[PDB]
Amino acid sequence: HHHHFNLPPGNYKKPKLLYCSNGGHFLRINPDGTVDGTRDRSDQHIQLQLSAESVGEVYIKSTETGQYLAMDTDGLLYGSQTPNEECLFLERLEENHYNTYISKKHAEKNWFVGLKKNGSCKRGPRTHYGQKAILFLPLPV
Repeated sequence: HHHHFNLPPGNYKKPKLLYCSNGGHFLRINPDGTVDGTRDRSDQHIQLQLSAESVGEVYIKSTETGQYLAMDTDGLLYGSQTPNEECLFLERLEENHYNTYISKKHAEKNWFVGLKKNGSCKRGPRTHYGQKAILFLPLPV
């Protein structure tokens, strides 16, 4: 293991909005496969269904389009039509409150899912423990 194992509470029974405490944006997987953030709660591409593959390992899927959140070899988030190794994330509790998502494939490099204050996603190498960009709160839809 390259990381701790404090897990967040809550389950995967229903879809969620992944709210980023940094700028207040909700993670969005666009129909064209791009990933960013939006403050518009009415957006139809921010409803995400998480599922557990192994304890603490999850897929994050758009309920609207079926795409899986994934992080590519250069650290960019994208929407994948099919589940692959780039789609698995280590879901952990952070600062005794938030959920963080580390790329399983790049776990040794500490690459996280993160949103900047302007709504753009962070590239894996630019994320790290301690940032506000990596902190999320799963809100009901």
